[PDB]
Amino acid sequence: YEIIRTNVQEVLAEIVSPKRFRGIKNVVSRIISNDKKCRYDLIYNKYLSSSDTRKLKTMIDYSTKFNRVVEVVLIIMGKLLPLDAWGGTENKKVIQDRIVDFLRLGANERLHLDDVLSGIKLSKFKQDFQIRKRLLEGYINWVFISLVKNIVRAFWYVTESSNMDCSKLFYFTHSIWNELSSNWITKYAKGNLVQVVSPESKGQFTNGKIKLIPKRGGFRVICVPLKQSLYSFNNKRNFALKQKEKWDYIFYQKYTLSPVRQVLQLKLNALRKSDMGHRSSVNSTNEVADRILTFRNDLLKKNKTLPVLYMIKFDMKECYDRLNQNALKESIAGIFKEDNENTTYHVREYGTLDEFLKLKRVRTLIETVKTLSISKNKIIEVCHSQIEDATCLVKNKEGQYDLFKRKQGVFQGFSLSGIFCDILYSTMVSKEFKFLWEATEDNLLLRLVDDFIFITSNKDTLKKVKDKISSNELQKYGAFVNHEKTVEINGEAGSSNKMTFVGLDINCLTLDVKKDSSQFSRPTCKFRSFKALFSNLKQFYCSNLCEFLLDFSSNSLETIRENVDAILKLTFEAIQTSFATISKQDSFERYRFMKFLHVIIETTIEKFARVNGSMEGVEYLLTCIKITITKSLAFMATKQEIIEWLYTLTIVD
Repeated sequence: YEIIRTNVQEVLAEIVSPKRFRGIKNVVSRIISNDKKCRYDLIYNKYLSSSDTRKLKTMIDYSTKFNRVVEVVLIIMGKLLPLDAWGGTENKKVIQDRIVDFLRLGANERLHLDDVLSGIKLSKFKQDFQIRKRLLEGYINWVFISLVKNIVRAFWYVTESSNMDCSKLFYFTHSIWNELSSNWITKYAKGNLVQVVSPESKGQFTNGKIKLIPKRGGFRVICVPLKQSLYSFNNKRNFALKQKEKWDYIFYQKYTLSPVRQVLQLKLNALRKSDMGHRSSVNSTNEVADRILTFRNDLLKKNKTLPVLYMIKFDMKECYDRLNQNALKESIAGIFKEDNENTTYHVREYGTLDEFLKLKRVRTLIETVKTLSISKNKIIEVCHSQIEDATCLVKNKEGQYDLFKRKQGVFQGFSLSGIFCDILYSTMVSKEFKFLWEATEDNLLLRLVDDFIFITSNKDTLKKVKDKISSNELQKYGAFVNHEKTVEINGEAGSSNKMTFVGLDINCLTLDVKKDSSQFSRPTCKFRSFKALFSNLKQFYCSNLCEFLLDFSSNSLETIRENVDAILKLTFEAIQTSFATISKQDSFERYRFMKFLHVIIETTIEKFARVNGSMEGVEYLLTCIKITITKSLAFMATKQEIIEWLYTLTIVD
């Protein structure tokens, strides 16, 4: 069914980017005519379509196994491309291995034609021919992004999991995906949503589109904002309207959302530094470790010895789903209580990813103020609009796309959801745990977004915490404690002494803090050359830099940076480890290494701005990437030129 949607005239234009160049026209013709005479339905019926629809344990089980996916892909590619189109016989296996590695990324990530291009000149058009062989780049680029990618899109819906570790992607067939998703959503809506009768003019802003993510026995619902109105989503052929409403969103994102996001963060940051109750809130994993190791050091100083300690961890059941919208709207007014609303705030104007790629060219990282005004009035209006008016689109199963609203709570995926949850729980914590903010000597409460840990040496103040979490007093805010996941240890030589809180291992007697197995698994750095090492690490970094790690609508920049630093630390430690072994047989070249760094840094920025669509945070993130790489290269004896080059990179103006 036409896996190739362009004619021979179009494919050759793609290859020869601006005749006795006919051998290519010959190959493309056979590939295109093979695509039409290919069945594509006996292949689907043979390997795929799994017509045993018995209720399985986990959603993931419905996915097509990666080995079956590769088998299908390569069997299609084998029919499509004749023996010569593969550049020979050994080149064929080489490219197939590169296709597999491209399938591990889900065929979505950016293709790099330097790793994949490792063939020879035995492709007889399938002194200075070499420099003129940049046609092979266009051919191979056409094979991967136009044939492999379109085969994947044809048969499977590709998504990662929520269960964990986020690199292993799952290929669900379209027929089984639409059936699972439609039935879950229809059930989810009845028990959690309520439809909306009449739309309104500001619909390009509050409309969302549902994206599902497999949770062990179900799904996790994310809401992707629609960059258009409900009208143009049903009128799918009025392309002029969608482009106008798309820029409507871009300007709404640029001048309305981003300012509101910035001011709420300022108020929240001016509470962590000013209010005792807000100092228990913490923005990142490493900040938990640092505050614990500081608390430990305070005890050692203040007491000369560590006393017997009592710690308990608890978390909130579905903090976004059950969030109390009214308790939130009061929290928002609270941090504005002294502002006498006609006061105006001046924040920076940040760019948009769509502004970069639509209006100009690529390679946003070059080797070489603009403030806005927003009023508190408008801020409260936008916050209320996102809380009250946020609607999603659900398939009516006959193609009608009704618009539903949350009965309670906020959608995860809207640009303000994450900071909303931060404002409400910070306000909550500072209000209900009043009795711990003036005795920080021997009690510590720490909050990551919906995870809590309380360490103390006081059996009586431990009861007060256990009495509040066992009470309804927190339900008013929408925080329902996950009582079945609450763990308590004290370490009195009869009690357990270990506890894993946020991916850290904490000892109850020594207050030792560690990292739980470094969940971004071993980078496998046993290679003979530096080029071979950098290619492997480039694959590791891209596949382990998951999108959910860079989402600003759900995590704070501080935690986004620390997830970056985590992948960087593991990437470079594999260089530090194997440098002496490799350097014995292959000479380190700083310029090949700099190109490797340049790819790592560009991928991080490009992926960040693709996930958030808003350049806010790229400059701050870029400078932090410099520092992390500087610190991770300390072992490098001579790195002056590398570092000098590193510090010259900037984002495109």
